[PDB]
Amino acid sequence: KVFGRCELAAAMKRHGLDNYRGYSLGNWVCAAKFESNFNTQATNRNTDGSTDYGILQINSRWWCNDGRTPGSRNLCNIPCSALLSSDITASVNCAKKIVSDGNGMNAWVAWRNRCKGTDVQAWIRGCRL
Ligand SMILES: [Cl-]
Ligand SMILES: [Cl-]
Ligand SMILES: [Cl-]
Ligand SMILES: [Cl-]
Ligand SMILES: [Cl-]
Ligand SMILES: [Cl-]
Ligand SMILES: [Cl-]
Ligand SMILES: [Cl-]
Ligand code: NA
Repeated sequence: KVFGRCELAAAMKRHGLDNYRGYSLGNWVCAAKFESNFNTQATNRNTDGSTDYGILQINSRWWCNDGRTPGSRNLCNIPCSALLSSDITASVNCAKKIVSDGNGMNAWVAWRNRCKGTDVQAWIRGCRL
């Protein structure tokens, strides 16, 4: 599923991500925009052989099991496939563990490089929320 901007904002809110660990909804929308262009089915191989999965590009190195990332962890206790679903529940539950891990949203390198410090409220502007 390719989400629309306000549509994703509303799903993120429904799943309790808005201001989770202090990060406003526009931060989450911005991270999703630049991680996956809002496409739940996005996947991207890393040079180290891990893979990033879903709307928030969650990495098999730590967070999910794909069976092909030697020595990796599965801290969200889920198959990486569960992160590609049209329903964002698994992605949201895992992102909550990620953003609690110590470095906040800096875990998402595109959030750090493209969202952090910017006018993130633009991302939810005009949305019936
Ligand atoms: Cl957009
Ligand atoms: Cl915001
Ligand atoms: Cl593995
Ligand atoms: Cl493979
Ligand atoms: Cl584990
Ligand atoms: Cl699994
Ligand atoms: Cl959803
Ligand atoms: Cl923080
Ligand atoms: Na893993």
